[PDB]
This record gives sequence, C-alpha cells and structure tokens, in this order.
Amino acid sequence: LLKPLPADKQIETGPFLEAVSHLPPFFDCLGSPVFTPIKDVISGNITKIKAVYDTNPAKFRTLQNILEVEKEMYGAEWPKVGATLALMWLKRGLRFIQVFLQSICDGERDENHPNLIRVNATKAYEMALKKYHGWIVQKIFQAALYAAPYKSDFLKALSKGQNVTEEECLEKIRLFLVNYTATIDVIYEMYTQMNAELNYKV
Amino acid sequence: LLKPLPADKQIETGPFLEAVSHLPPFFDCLGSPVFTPIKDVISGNITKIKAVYDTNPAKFRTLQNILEVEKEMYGAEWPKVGATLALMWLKRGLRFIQVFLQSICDGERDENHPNLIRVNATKAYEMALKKYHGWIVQKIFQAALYAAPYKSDFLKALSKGQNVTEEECLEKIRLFLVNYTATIDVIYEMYTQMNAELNYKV
Repeated sequence: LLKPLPADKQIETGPFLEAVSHLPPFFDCLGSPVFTPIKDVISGNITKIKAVYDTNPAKFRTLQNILEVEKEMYGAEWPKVGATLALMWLKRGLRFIQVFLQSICDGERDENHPNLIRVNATKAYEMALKKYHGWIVQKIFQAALYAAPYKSDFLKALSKGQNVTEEECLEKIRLFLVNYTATIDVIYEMYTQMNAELNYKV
Repeated sequence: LLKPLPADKQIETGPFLEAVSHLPPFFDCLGSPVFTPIKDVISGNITKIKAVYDTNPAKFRTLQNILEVEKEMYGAEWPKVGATLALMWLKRGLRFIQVFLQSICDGERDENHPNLIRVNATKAYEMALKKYHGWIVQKIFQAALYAAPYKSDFLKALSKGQNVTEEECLEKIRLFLVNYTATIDVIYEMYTQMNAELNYKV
C-alpha cells in the first residue's frame, strides 16, 4: 500500500518510488508477452525518476521539489525534460491502472460479455491515455486489448494464487485504491499548479 | 561492419556483441516512438547474451560455445533458456533487418506506392518473424507498419545526414550486407545443427 498523504500534501520521493516499483511486475497478471513492453515502459519512467533523485535526495526530497528544481535548472526545455517528463508520463500509466481497477471494483461491465475486462480497460484508456496518443498507438492499444485476460483469471492472478473469493479480492483492491487514487490526484494537481502538463501526442 | 567469417566459421562472441550493439539505435532512423519498444526488445537480447558471456568469456568465447555449454549446463530446459534463447530471438530480429535492407537494395517496391517501404518490411516480417507470432502480435505489426517512414527519409536517416545520393547510400548498405548476411546465415545453421531452433509463437 501507499502511505497516506500528509497534511501538507507533499509526497516524499524515496517512499513513492519504492511503492510504485511494485506495480510493473503486475502487468504479468495480464498473462501474455504483449504487455511486457508496457511494463518496461513504466519501469523506464520509474528508473529515470530514481536516477535523478539519487543524484541529490535532499534536493529532490519531494515530488514538488523535483518539479520546481528542474524548472529553475532547465529553463525553456522544461517541463519536457528530466524527471518532470518521466513523472508526467508515469502519472498517466498510474491513472490508467487506477481507473481500470476502480471500474472493475464498481461493477462496471458489458452485461453480454461479462467475463471480459475490455470495457474497463477502454474506459481506463479513454480517461488516462487516449488524449496523448495518435491513431497508430490507438490502433496498437485496440489490438493489444485482445490479449487481455478473462476477469476471473485476472482476479485470480491478483491474489497471488491465494485462495480468496472474488469478493474478497475486490475488497482488498478497494482498500488499495484509497491512498493510491489520493496520491495520483495530488500529482495531477501539482502538474496543473506548476503548468507542467503538456498535451503532445505520441 | 562485421568481421568476415573465419575458415572454421566460428563466431567470436565478444566482437559479435560489440558489432550488433550498434544496430538498435538505428530503429530511430524509422523516426517514430512506436519503434522504441522494439529497440529495447533487441537490446534486451544483446544484454542477456553479454551478461552470460561476461560470466566466463573463455567458456563462452564463441557463439557455438554458448550453445553447447548451455546444453550441458541446463539439460531439459535447453534450448528455451539463457543466452541460447536470447540469441534464438536476436537472430530473427537481425534477419528481419537483413531481409528488409536487402529487399530495398534489390529495388523491390510497390510500383504504385513507390515512396513507401511497406512491401519491404512486410517481406522482411514474413521471412523472419511471422511464423513465430500469433495473430495479436501480427495485428500489432500491421498497425506499427503505418509508422514506417517514406523510403527517401529512411535513406537520408541512414546516411547520418551526410550528403550522399540515394544510390551511394544503397551501395554502402550492399557492402554492409555481405558480412552481415553471411554471419546471420552461420548462426541459423548452428541452431539447425544443434537442434536448438524452437517454433513456439508469442
């Protein structure tokens, strides 16, 4: 689980990186090599943030510190630079995972295709990522979607094989989502208040 | 350029890894982020081979040595294991690049779509990779193809911006292809003679 936010809503960079570093692996709950490239993309963002943090953990103590430091370090190349860029993209992958899991927990489904997770992934994609992809990457997403597992399998993949009902799994996901969602929200507000959000497409 | 093969047709592992390590970058002659994941896939194979070589460069002096050593090291998990696996997949990416470049040099083109390289890429894909992909990855290839550059641009990307005619570029590619193709051929023969080739799909 992620720490709760402190009253000052500052997010400590070290603890944050340690928590998010447990996310990429999970993509192998999706159960197909198609998603391995995605894990490495997310993992790349986390690496890049850590490599900058590691250079001066004090200067880069909080996520806010990264943005404001890099803003003065880089001038006109900022925010399309350094850890600020990497975190700009990491927050979008995190949000995808948040929206996807929340949509599953909220019982959203396609009533005639109940064992799939395609509607949940698509919603997650539309809310987190689609705005930032050109059509080639969108078509790539559409194709990749088909590699997505059955809901039943996914959930069983989430519970480390450990024998809990689907209902119990979802209750634990809901618990995870509280501090996760609040953390992602704070990162998005920081990007807004720093005018560090860019809208270019890949 | 790659060294020529020696009379014994053994391929020294160190020099081979150094030569192929100059290939991934080029994928950024394709001129779009869609191909960055592919670079990292190929680069991953080269890393994995090097990490095994590095452990005992003498024991792993040649590519042949890697296969025969791993065969006795691993038993029934071989050849779907270690550097033998990584090289099994690396040779396929290398072959793709060989067939693609050769097809371009041979003047193969779609006469009504002359400025594209799609026929060349597809041929390269059918000859090197398609057999080893399931349909999701094939559809992903089809979508990605659209990110491929114009022939004119690609060629200009290959000549480090340096101002040589297209004809001169192709002549240099043809020269590159001689030892490259002969090297890849030798690797494929080794996999055959070692019964190390596997046909599973991703």
